[PDB]
Amino acid sequence: MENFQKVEKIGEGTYGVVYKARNKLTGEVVALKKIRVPSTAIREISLLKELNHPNIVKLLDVIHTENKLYLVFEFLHQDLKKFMDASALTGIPLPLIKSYLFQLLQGLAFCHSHRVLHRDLKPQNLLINTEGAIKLADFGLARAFVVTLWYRAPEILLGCKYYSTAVDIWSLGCIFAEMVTRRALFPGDSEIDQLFRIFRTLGTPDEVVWPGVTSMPDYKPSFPKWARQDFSKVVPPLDEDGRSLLSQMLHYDPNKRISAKAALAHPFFQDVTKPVPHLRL
Ligand SMILES: N=C(N)NS(=O)(=O)c1ccc(N/C=C2\C(=O)Nc3ccccc32)cc1
Repeated sequence: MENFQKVEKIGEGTYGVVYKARNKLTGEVVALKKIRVPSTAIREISLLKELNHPNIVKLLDVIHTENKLYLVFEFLHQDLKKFMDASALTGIPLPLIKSYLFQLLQGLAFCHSHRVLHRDLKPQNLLINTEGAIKLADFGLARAFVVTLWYRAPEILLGCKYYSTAVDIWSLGCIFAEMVTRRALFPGDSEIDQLFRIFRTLGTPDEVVWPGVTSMPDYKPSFPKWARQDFSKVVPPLDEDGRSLLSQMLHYDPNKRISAKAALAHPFFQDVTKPVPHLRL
């Protein structure tokens, strides 16, 4: 903490405050994260350091000093939330949405193959650079260690404590929809509002569509029954390839919901390219 000249506070996270900081000895600009320490956690984090991929924001150093923890990460200039806001009036071009989504699925497919889950994907954890790359931040901190419930998967909301990599697919599906319509898909303001927002669009799940759902911890027989809506009405004007992919990412049953690896082979990515965005830094 003495070797860093904190420039600005980049924002608070689920596990701590992040600062844009400049390393004194090296001059390099990094993202320093002060974790808000157990032995398990240290080991957890230390595995994440060796998890390298072009679509994962790199964990550079871990500093446990004076019984405090700080994580040093590579720095990217803008998050997807700010870029979306900037493009609110015109929307993000489909060719760019398609490239960002393809890159994110590659990152997830890498993490998921190493049994690492993000568990808290949101536009704010997605970082972009001038070269057209997009990277995931916070990967693996959930395991080792007002909040937005907008991108939370149904199984978490219903009390499943042993969730899987499918939760990340769901969150990504929610971000995919938001980039296309320029409006949050399920903006719930509490857990039950969140749940009901999902039920009102996708229909209240039952044993036909989701076997075992009625035996979930927080499922109540008293849940109102809503019918399912046409996706054509939910995500206009996404073409049929996009909508079919989206429906596979938003399946209720985690076991049925598409994997990141299978998603990469979907017809929607037949014409992917890597356009370079216009970023105002
Ligand atoms: N607020 C500013 N300055 N611009 S911005 O809002 O687009 C913005 C700019 C940079 C970042 N970067 C965040 C991060 C970064 O670079 N690496 C990380 C690793 C872990 C957690 C967060 C980060 C996040 C937001």
